[PDB]
Amino acid sequence: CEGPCRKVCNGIGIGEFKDSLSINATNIKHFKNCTSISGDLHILPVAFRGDSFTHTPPLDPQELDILKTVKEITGFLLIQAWPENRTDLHAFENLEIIRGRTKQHGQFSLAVVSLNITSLGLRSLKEISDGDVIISGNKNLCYANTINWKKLFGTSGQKTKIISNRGENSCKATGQVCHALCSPEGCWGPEPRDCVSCRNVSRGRECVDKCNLLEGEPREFVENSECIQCHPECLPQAMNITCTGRGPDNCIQCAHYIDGPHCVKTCPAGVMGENNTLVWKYADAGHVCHLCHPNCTYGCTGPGLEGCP
Ligand SMILES: *[C@@H]1O[C@H](CO)[C@@H](O[C@@H]2O[C@H](CO)[C@@H](O[C@@H]3O[C@H](CO)[C@@H](O)[C@H](O)[C@@H]3O)[C@H](O)[C@H]2NC(C)=O)[C@H](O)[C@H]1NC(C)=O
Ligand SMILES: *[C@@H]1O[C@H](CO)[C@@H](O)[C@H](O)[C@H]1NC(C)=O
Ligand SMILES: *[C@@H]1O[C@H](CO)[C@@H](O)[C@H](O)[C@H]1NC(C)=O
Repeated sequence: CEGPCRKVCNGIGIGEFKDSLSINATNIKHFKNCTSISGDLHILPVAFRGDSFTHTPPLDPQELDILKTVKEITGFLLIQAWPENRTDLHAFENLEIIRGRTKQHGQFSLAVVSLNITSLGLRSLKEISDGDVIISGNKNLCYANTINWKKLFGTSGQKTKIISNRGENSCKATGQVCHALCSPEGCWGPEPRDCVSCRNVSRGRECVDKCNLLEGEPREFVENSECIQCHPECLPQAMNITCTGRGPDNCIQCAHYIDGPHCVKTCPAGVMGENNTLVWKYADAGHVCHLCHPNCTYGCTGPGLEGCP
């Protein structure tokens, strides 16, 4: 189900969250397993102080991790407070898209103000469909200058206000710069898994120097600059590559047996065929699979009736 299944939850101010100022200790659990937010998210200081007027205890920082399943927010994301023990927004490390159909002050779709974080860490963020971005007053925040926000924007006129964060020179002098394996499009943090996009190729969500084409385990092939694992029936080749693509039909050399174009662990024994009959096969000396005698309804080890005594 592509990780967590698609679960749409209401934003702050709608439905079960009507008349709520902020994500807070009472309502955070109602975002459990949400993947899309129909509305806005607000995270304010009160969330972490507690609020006696609304019978709200202080929010436990660990529970912010409940937001790790959020992939989409259709409105805006406003973060004006964050736990002191958290150097980034890894709660939102899986957020992919902010659509910005509603905007703070009718302007901003992402706003990150007055935090102590040292990086943003929105490592999955790829699109801010509409609305401006504001990142200001984050006195320890680096890396924000490196993003080419145009790669995320999809509307004319979108703009960033990135100001009063840690100084550029200061960030460079303390080594807070994009990893060498990042492309020039910038980064969300110092790690190779924080790149907006890769210099060379990626493996999962990490940027790397090269796929395992001729050495290394497991062997891989390159699919649109991504390292994709080779099928395990493909025998690794000391000289050659091992695959031309995915599946057991794209091996250079099969590892166990050969059923036509398929490399396979064991010759088929009972699979379904084109007919009211099951397909039974056996392996010869050269580990090629061959149909068994038709009268061999429970399989075979060699050709002929002798194969099914
Ligand atoms: C923290 O989150 C909780 C839950 O999301 C918020 O609690 C909600 O607070 C509002 C008032 O602030 C309550 O709304 C009122 O409900 C009554 C009774 O149904 C209704 O007659 C009023 O018209 C109004 O809608 C709501 O019941 C309450 N819900 C729960 C589950 O407690 C809380 O306010 C949030 N606090 C902060 C500081 O963000
Ligand atoms: C999502 O919810 C299911 C139960 O509804 C739970 O088993 C699973 O652990 C949850 N996902 C995470 C990441 O906790
Ligand atoms: C990765 O890309 C950089 C920049 O184009 C290049 O200098 C380097 O040789 C590349 N390495 C590999 C393994 O492709």
